Amino acid sequence: HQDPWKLSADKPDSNNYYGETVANGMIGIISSPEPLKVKEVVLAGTYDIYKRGRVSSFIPNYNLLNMKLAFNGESVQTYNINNYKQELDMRNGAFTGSFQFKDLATVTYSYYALRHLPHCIMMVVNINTQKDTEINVENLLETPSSLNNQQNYFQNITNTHVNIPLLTSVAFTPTGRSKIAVSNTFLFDEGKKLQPEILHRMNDADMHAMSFDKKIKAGKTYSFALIGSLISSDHINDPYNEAERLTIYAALEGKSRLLNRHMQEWNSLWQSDIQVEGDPQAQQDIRSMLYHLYSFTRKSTSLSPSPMGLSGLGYNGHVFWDTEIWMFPPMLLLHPEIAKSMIEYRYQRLDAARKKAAIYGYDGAMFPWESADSGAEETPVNALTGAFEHHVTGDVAIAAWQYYLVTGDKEWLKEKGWPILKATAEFWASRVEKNDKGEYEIKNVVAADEWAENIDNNAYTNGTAIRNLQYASKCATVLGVIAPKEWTLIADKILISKMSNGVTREHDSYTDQNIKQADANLLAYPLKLITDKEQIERDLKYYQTKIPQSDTPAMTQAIFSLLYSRLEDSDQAYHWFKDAYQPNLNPPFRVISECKGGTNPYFSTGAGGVLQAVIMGFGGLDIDAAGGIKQVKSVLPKNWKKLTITGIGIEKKTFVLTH
Amino acid sequence: HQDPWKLSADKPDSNNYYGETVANGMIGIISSPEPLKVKEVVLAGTYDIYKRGRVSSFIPNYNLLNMKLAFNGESVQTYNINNYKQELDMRNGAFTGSFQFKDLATVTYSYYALRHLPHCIMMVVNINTQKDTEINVENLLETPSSLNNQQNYFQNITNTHVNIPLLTSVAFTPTGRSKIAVSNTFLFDEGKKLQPEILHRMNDADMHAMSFDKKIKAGKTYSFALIGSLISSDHINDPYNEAERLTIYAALEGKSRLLNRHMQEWNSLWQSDIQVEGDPQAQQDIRSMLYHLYSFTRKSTSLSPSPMGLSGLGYNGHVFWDTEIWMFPPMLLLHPEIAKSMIEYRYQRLDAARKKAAIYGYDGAMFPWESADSGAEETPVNALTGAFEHHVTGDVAIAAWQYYLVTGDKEWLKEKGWPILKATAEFWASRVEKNDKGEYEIKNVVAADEWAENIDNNAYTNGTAIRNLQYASKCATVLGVIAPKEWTLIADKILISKMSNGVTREHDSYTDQNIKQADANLLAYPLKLITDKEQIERDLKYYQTKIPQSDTPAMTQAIFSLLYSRLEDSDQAYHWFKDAYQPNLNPPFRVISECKGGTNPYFSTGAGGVLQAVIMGFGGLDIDAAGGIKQVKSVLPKNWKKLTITGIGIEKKTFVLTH
Ligand SMILES: OC[C@H]1O[C@@H](O)[C@H](O)[C@@H](O)[C@@H]1O
Ligand SMILES: OC[C@H]1O[C@@H](O)[C@H](O)[C@@H](O)[C@@H]1O
Ligand SMILES: OC[C@H]1O[C@@H](O)[C@H](O)[C@@H](O)[C@@H]1O
Ligand SMILES: OC[C@H]1O[C@@H](O)[C@H](O)[C@@H](O)[C@@H]1O
Ligand SMILES: OC[C@H]1O[C@@H](O)[C@H](O)[C@@H](O)[C@@H]1O
Ligand SMILES: OC[C@H]1O[C@@H](O)[C@H](O)[C@@H](O)[C@@H]1O
Ligand SMILES: OC[C@H]1O[C@@H](O)[C@H](O)[C@@H](O)[C@@H]1O
Ligand SMILES: OC[C@H]1O[C@@H](O)[C@H](O)[C@@H](O)[C@@H]1O
Repeated sequence: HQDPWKLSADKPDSNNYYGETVANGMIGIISSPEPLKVKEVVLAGTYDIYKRGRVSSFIPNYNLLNMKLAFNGESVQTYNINNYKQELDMRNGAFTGSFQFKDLATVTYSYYALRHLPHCIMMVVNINTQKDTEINVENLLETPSSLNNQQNYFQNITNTHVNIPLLTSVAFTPTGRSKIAVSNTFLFDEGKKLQPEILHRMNDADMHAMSFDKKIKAGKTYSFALIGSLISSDHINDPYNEAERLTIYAALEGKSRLLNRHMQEWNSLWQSDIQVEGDPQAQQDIRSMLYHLYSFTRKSTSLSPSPMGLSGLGYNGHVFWDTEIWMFPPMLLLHPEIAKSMIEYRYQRLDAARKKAAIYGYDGAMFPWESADSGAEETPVNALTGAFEHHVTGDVAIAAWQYYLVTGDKEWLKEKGWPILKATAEFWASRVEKNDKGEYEIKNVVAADEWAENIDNNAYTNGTAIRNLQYASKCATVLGVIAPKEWTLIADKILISKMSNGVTREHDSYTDQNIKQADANLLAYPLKLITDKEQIERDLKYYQTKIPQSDTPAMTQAIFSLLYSRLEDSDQAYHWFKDAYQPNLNPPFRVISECKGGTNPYFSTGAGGVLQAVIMGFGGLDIDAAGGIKQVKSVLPKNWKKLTITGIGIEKKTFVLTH
Repeated sequence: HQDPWKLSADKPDSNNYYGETVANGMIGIISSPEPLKVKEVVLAGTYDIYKRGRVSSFIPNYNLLNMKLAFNGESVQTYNINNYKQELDMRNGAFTGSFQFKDLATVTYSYYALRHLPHCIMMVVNINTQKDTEINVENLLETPSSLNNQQNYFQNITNTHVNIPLLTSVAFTPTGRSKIAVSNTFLFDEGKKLQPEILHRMNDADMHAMSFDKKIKAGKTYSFALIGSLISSDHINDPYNEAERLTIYAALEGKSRLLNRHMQEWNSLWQSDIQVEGDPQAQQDIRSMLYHLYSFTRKSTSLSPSPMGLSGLGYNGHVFWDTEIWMFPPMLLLHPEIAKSMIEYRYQRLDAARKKAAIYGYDGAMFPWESADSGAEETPVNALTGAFEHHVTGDVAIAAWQYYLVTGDKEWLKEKGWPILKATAEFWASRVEKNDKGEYEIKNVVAADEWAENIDNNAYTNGTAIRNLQYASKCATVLGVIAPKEWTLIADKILISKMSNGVTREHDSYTDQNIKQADANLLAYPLKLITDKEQIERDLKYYQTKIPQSDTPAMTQAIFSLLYSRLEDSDQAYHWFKDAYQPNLNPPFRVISECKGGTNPYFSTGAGGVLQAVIMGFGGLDIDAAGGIKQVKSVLPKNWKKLTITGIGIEKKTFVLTH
């Protein structure tokens, strides 16, 4: 089970099973332990009021791949198959099931969220017979309980060459905010005259199906494909016609051309890769982290991932600083065009951030704690983070400036970076309060350590305000503009306080409380406001035992690992690397939960932090304040013989590290 | 586990658990293996388009009793309790859970579908402490995914004596057909000044909750109650205000008065009972059958049970001949007022039956195969039974006439029985076709053996038409009316054919096919068209091996048992009695599934048939063609020392049988 490219499960156990995801940054499909079914389907960019939080959410969507297979009238079930295996191929995001049905046939099915067609899915089914058999195949479109006012359609699209039978459903999200359309077809090798007749049944209010029979002689292979398109009024004004048009398009492109384009795009993503010699488990784990970030993002868009990507409804599909600080940095180094989409998400929502600032009595752009379609605040009102956790504005500024440092794109800086940096600096200049000593305070926030609520001069928050004001001032200089001199005066006098032991104080009421996650240590990395190696170490020593084992998210130990790598402490760096994600794993595919022993995968934020521990920690790679990627001193774990990181920076550099 | 009044489960196993129901004929509550939760709640008389069949259905309703209990901030779960037990007291329909929480407290909770208040539920919680503890109690109103457009309200109803905090939700069934309201309150012993403060939280789109804290010193008992009312626009024009009014009413009646009235009505139901000496398991099983029929019916209404009563959404909550032929006869003998409600259901729907007859080209009243609110046909269109299984009309006629035979109520016969019998006879007179030999045929039906579709002269169907025409003619005579002479001419010449071996032929295309269920044998019982004991036996011999073990419902073996009891064959009668339901049981409460090895309890139809095998078979009790209840020759199982049946007929007679 240490294949560096494949995650395998023998005999999926439904009593202890956490499905894996295939995704193209638009659709995510989460696996079921049941053969030829999927557990959940999530469409990016589609939000409505639904369950948790009384705010906008991702919506469970059509399980559009669900199929029933029968052999001589006998229904295929978990209980009557043997040698049942599931496998995720991380090279091309193919999820494959395979099983034996009694003495009759071997079945393999592979499905894909097509990498080049954001709204298109395909499953390919292969049946290899050991005896004569007749198969009955049904594809079911069940309207999930999350949707309403469904309509169930079926028609034949014909010409002299084809009969494309379309199984289509149209339905609405809970408040009617979004119309969803799904359209499926079967694709056959044998052509119009010989293909099976397709029947349509509408027997339930919430389910219709298309089906066919096929006789297969012993010792033959019969293959067919299911192609589906899934799209909403959030993506296109006429989703009903666009879904049918897409499925017709995909059917006439054909399986080979679809899979070839899919493969080409996945091959391109994997030109940026991390290779570890001497630790097959670490190699597979790091590949899974890269695979999930690649699956949950999309170049050339304005999409940004939630903390759980497209693996489900975690945190309602909202966008948080989880993107800017956790998932963005490793993507910026490996695939700057992915990072570009992530900051494009914020650029597009700058006006909503300006509106939030004005509603809360500030200047400039105040990015929301949680973002969705509009860019307005989406945090549940019972969470004080929505009203008071302000560092997100500085986190957006830091990511914008880092995008420019890595790419050197001055055209992007003028059009997009500077609008963000100027407006977010104006926010901080309005947010600070000057005290009698001429110092600047940021009073009454929720800390990055969210267990500290309505406190003053949070270390991380104050650090992000310093960086936002500094980076905005540097950006103005690149563009030949005079930044307001107040930005530098404020940045230079924002309070960052020490306790009597010389340790960075987390906030003005902090002595020795347990903390939820890294806060003061984030001043060392990522902010690099703390560079003195003795201060870094004093802060690690005091805070590293302040994070409890229970109910603490994977937003701490990866930072500890990276900081110990930078201190050239191999044993401590490796201890914290393992602790960052191995206690958070769920079977059978080693997906990552939010907290130690958690059961809510896949926490893409966690993967992003660990990938920083590997690339910026073990690999020593760093965003140079002057521009570009540089390498600082680092160590490898004892047991790692070689670390190879490919496709780094705009020059696509390979870095090799050894002992 | 052979308590004659109680069904007990130690350590409910959620991997193999079928919940038990408490019901008052209006609300059913199905148990969860989880402490202080319920799995499903069903409201009678509320139908909308939903899931199965694309036709009207019962709707899963508010799980209104769901509570979260925490001890010193620690949440009570399956995993952290011990000595966890559940018990159904069949004497008063109380479902009780009990467990120990660590070293802190023993918890008991009992809930009730109040027998006298159709729309009111109550749960009583008792906490007995072994140490000082603080409890947090939350009652959750989660809008189920079956409902939409919910509103979540909370208010205090106050006067100088009370503060009644009401937690209310209002929502709609899928198409908007029905508005549902639920309103809950906590009832405290200690009075207005000392009762806990109630908080209200609205943190989710589909859930709000009310909660309180309570400090309890070691070695104390703290008790409180949750009262809820659940009602729809199918029951009252203003369900929102009626639900709050009911909960206020129940709160000011108080727990003692509510439970006293509940107990009095259950005591009255159990004045009709079946006592078996020498077989504790049979005694408990037969009590469970009586308990479910009593729970799933209601005197003084026009309610009729579905095949699954209020145990869930089985057969969409529709009414079938399952009432008239299966659940009605044992209720007519034990509690004629229950049977009166069952036939009132049909009387109220006579106009819809007349409309169905006219749409399908017949005269009189054509009762639908499946009935719900209107009395129009509700069968899914893909089931040919809706269009072609016509015997239901004769089944309604037979139950109407039996109601008069048992009660002798000539006023009821004039007002209700005769309208039914006249209209259903007019239907059959229009339904038959006279052939060249002067015989009457009933062509192109689905048989009671539903595996025989679109066949001619079904034995059971033709028998029901004969009885309907005969009973209508007898009814006319009681009322001094001349029935059309054609009814008797047709009844006397409707075809019932024999095969060469002298066995009653199931239909004109029948030779030796497997059959789904009893059909030709129903001519012996219940129709009593076949009285010759050699003919009864010839028919049992030929057909008893024609019902497969798999996918055959519990509508056969109870008839075989009864017929063998009437033939004074104790071994065969007892064989078929056990086979009728023991292979259909689900743990841990021995609920009854539809088919052998099935997993869809509770099949109330099955219980009704078995209760006939016990009362009319072992007890020999019979509806006399001339009026009243008579006793015919019968036998007991070898191992039954005594069978006592109480409350029989309008004279409330006790029958005792021994060897
Ligand atoms: O349908 C898609 C196919 O169309 C043909 O016209 C092209 O020659 C193929 O290269 C292509 O794969
Ligand atoms: O992942 C979403 C959010 O989860 C919370 O547990 C953390 O405290 C936040 O830093 C994070 O943004
Ligand atoms: O979504 C509401 C809140 O959920 C909490 O669990 C997280 O710690 C917050 O970051 C988030 O804002
Ligand atoms: O430790 C986990 C807890 O952290 C808090 O900051 C959040 O507000 C809670 O929603 C969460 O359950
Ligand atoms: O609230 C209900 C109670 O009301 C009192 O007025 C009566 O005396 C009691 O008999 C009754 O149980
Ligand atoms: O219980 C509902 C229906 O179920 C079917 O299995 C039986 O064939 C019918 O006789 C019955 O009315
Ligand atoms: O509800 C549709 C049909 O379901 C079938 O399973 C039953 O055998 C029929 O009696 C019923 O009419
Ligand atoms: O034997 C069970 C089968 O009986 C048939 O009469 C019904 O139409 C089917 O719905 C059912 O599954």
